[PDB]
Amino acid sequence: RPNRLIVDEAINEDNSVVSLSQPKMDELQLFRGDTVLLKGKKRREAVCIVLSDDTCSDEKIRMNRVVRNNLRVRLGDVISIQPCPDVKYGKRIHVLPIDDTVEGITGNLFEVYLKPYFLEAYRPIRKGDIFLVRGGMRAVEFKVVETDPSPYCIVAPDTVIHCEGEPIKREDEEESLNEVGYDDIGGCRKQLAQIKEMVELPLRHPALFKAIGVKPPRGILLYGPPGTGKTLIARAVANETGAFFFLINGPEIMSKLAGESESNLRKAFEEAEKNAPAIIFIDELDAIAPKREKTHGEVERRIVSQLLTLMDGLKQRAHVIVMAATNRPNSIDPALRRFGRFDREVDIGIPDATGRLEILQIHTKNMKLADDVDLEQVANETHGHVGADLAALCSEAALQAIRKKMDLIDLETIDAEVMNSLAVTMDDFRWALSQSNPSALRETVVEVPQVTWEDIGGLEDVKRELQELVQYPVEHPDKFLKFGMTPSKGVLFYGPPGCGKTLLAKAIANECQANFISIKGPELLTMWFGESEANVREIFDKARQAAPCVLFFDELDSIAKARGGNIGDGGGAADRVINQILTEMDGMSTKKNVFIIGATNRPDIIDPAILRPGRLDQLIYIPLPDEKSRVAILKANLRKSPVAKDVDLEFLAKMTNGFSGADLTEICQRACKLAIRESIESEIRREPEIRRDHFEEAMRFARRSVSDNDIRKYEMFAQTLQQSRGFGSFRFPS
Amino acid sequence: RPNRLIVDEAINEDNSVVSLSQPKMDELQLFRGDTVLLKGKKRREAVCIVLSDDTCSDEKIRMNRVVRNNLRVRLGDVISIQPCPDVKYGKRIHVLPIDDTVEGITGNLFEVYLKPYFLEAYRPIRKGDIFLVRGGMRAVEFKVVETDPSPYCIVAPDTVIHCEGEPIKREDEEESLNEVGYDDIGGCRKQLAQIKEMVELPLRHPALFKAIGVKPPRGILLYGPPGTGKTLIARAVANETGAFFFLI
Ligand SMILES: Nc1ncnc2c1ncn2[C@@H]1O[C@H](COP(=O)(O)OP(=O)(O)OP(=O)(O)O)[C@@H](O)[C@H]1O
Ligand SMILES: Nc1ncnc2c1ncn2[C@@H]1O[C@H](COP(=O)(O)OP(=O)(O)O)[C@@H](O)[C@H]1O
Ligand SMILES: Nc1ncnc2c1ncn2[C@@H]1O[C@H](COP(=O)(O)OP(=O)(O)O)[C@@H](O)[C@H]1O
Ligand SMILES: [K+]
Ligand SMILES: [K+]
Ligand SMILES: [Mg+2]
Ligand SMILES: [Mg+2]
Repeated sequence: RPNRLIVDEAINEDNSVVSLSQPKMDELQLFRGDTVLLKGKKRREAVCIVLSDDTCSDEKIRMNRVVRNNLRVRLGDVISIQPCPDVKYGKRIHVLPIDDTVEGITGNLFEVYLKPYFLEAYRPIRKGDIFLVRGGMRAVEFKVVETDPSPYCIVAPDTVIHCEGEPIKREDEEESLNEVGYDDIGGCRKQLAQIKEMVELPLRHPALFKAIGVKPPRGILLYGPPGTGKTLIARAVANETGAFFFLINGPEIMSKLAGESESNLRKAFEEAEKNAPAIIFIDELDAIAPKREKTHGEVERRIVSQLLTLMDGLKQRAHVIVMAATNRPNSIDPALRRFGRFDREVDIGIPDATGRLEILQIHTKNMKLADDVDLEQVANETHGHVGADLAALCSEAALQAIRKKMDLIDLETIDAEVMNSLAVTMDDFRWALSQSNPSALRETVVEVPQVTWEDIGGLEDVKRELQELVQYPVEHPDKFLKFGMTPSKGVLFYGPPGCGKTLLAKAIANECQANFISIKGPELLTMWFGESEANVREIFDKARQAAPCVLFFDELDSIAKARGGNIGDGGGAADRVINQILTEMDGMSTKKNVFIIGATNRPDIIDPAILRPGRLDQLIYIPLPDEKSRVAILKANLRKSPVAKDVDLEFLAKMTNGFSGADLTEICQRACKLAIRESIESEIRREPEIRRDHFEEAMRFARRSVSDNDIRKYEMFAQTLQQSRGFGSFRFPS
Repeated sequence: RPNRLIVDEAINEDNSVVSLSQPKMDELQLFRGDTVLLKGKKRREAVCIVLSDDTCSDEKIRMNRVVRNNLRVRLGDVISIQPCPDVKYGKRIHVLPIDDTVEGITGNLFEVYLKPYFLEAYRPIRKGDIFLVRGGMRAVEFKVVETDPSPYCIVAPDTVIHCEGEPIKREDEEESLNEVGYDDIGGCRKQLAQIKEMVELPLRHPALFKAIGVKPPRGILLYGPPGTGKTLIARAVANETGAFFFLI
């Protein structure tokens, strides 16, 4: 039906633009830039202009938070189209701010909020419409009080907008439009989508679970390092679904004697029961319910048991979802993670560069920036930053922007024009990057890598084999069932140092857009020296929760070398950490699409048990890079560096016969550093590109890292493992 | 504007010397050793001689703790210049110590505190000026009670300074001038500068964070081995910014 649509979140941040689809417009006969009168629930309605985009489905309309709240509806609700009958332009339109959103800032609101928002933008306005505008490092809401030319109008440049004063009191059943929402979360698409899925039916459709009886998820546990926005995500979900958000703070619960703690837990659960669909959020769950063995007080044990029995009592269809955030997935009572109490677990995790960019764009939307703030350069060099680190960085830059113009124009309830006249310059961000101190620097990176097959030259057979083991079971799961045969879940790269094993693993992960986890030799040696091989389990857990994933074990022979050679020190090839890796590999399913890649420069000293079937059964030799791979190395290292066009990198890759990838990396690490040095000397004497002479000067110090004997040994190993037997003449008779 | 400056900490420990910059003096037409009448907040004012130094910026004036407290202002505040119209020398100038800063030490204060401080040093004096002097392994404050030749004067060698007795009670809204400050901290430039940065906007500009909404630092943790003056540094920052220091 043309008068029945479903609400979705708007991609853009436009105040009064709704996105639809061309097939929907086909049955509506509407233009690209016309206006319609959308009628919402509770008799309310608004006027908005439509837009065309292909992201939404045929019968889905995208609306932003402010227009969605104007219609008194939420995501997924039913909204008609009802095109507006072309109401003429407005004349006076009186608008006033809301008292709560204007408190603290006073002055003339025309040149700062009203005029820039209404400049060169014909935005429809109704009597009951309230609109939010971002400026002066704030988000302020304005409500229209009256409109002389009919209740509907369209803002014209000559319209004399009036703002007398006396801000209106906040209404009864209208919520703040800038507190929390899905658009306040940065790049948590997978996790936020998971939470939306688990939470949609229990809360948006409560009577369904009083009439069907299927058990919905009752306990969701958000876990991840601190500062990743778990509380923010829970608040956003509760606000968007409209369910009553009850917040339980771990420290606040545990700061109240030995009485009121239990009373407060019980009262929170009863209040959530008495108040319709609700989300109970228990922030810092490990403060309330840690491992009951490590507790050394009776009241703590009673707190944990009371939480357990409250969670068990929330097995009925009371429409109360209990959410909990912890930084300790393994330091909360295991009895909480059982079925019926906290069944679902969501790992928030570190934001990637895209997520960091999204968070930075969210935190800087109200702030007036400059033109030089890239906001993507910082997002690429904020490694190890959780969203809280990024918020701290943004606030630090903004504060230093205020620390440069601090007492020039006095900020004595201060005027709006001076507030709007601020700017943050990119060098402030580059300053804060050196004063950042990321919290999650020492955290396992789980991200789809940016290495593609372009960054790798040659290795055509290796690329083919890798995509046979990874790309086929992922992108063609129809096979491996028709033929009834599981994909191999592991491969062992072997070859000389510096030949692209890491890049091959990253590129195969990126081709399937799979997560990539790298476990380097120092980490295996850390587990071996400290006898903390139990952490191997955790690594595989991270791989399983991040599926599809490539779990890469670089220099898998590190422990074997640390023990000596092939024998080692008296003992055999088995060690505790590689034994744990074997155990964890046997415990995977091949249906998780977790692929293990081990790399070793010394396949001779590797434990043979890891080469057995059901393990890294395929061995791939990664040889010394051929000339095409050398050209790729040179191009990849030289990209991001201004290099002269006359350099014959193809020629450069011809006498680098037995050179490894690290050899050419050092070749530019020297030529390009000579260029830097020449720049500095010429700048000293005076006060653009890596020339051919720089590359000749660097090649004058070119040495092969891997000797001929080592290459001979690698070739011998490859022969004895790949030359097979004399079965090349086999043929079925007739 | 010639009548709008920003306060900074004084490099030297001189009691009544303020440091400025030559470009600032260019628009003021003042000599190297002349006197000016600096007017502070809350209607208070004092008289002081200026000095030239290149460390401060063009529009920054350096003042020490005692003269800054005489103007009822703190670091970074707005102070005008208003050069003094060359008031003649004083005649009697009666000064008396404050009761709290003199308790425990008694006797004649002329040869120990007054005369050495006023010997070969023409220091301007106002009626409301209170000045601190270091001697006898102590730091003692003296407040002027009266001045016969106009409220402003300049101390002359032949001036008969009078100290009768009866020390004045400590006033209501005036703090002790020798408790804690930035000049009581030794060689913590980096750390003290960091703390000043994080603390300046939240405390000196409170209404800014009721009108902008950017999150300022709410928790600062000073850590280091014992005896490094963390409590001293915190007390100094609180005293200099004027915010209420609550000690737990
Ligand atoms: N085939 C290749 N394609 C792209 N880059 C390569 C290739 N071979 C080597 N390199 C270059 O080698 C450098 C790093 O080598 P890499 O980490 O892949 O080696 P490796 O085979 O894992 O050996 P090692 O264990 O000795 O570090 C990078 O500069 C990379 O560009
Ligand atoms: N994913 C995110 N997107 C946007 N902002 C974030 C994100 N994560 C953290 N922040 C910022 O960090 C601040 C604190 O995050 P917080 O909710 O305490 O983390 P957690 O929920 O993991 O304890 C929030 O005010 C928010 O502004
Ligand atoms: N950096 C410093 N500058 C000047 N005096 C100091 C300094 N550090 C310590 N002191 C002297 O040491 C005494 C005790 O220092 P204290 O404040 O207890 O150290 P902390 O603050 O680290 O506990 C103070 O009375 C002070 O006189
Ligand atoms: K929060
Ligand atoms: K102390
Ligand atoms: Mg939390
Ligand atoms: Mg490797």
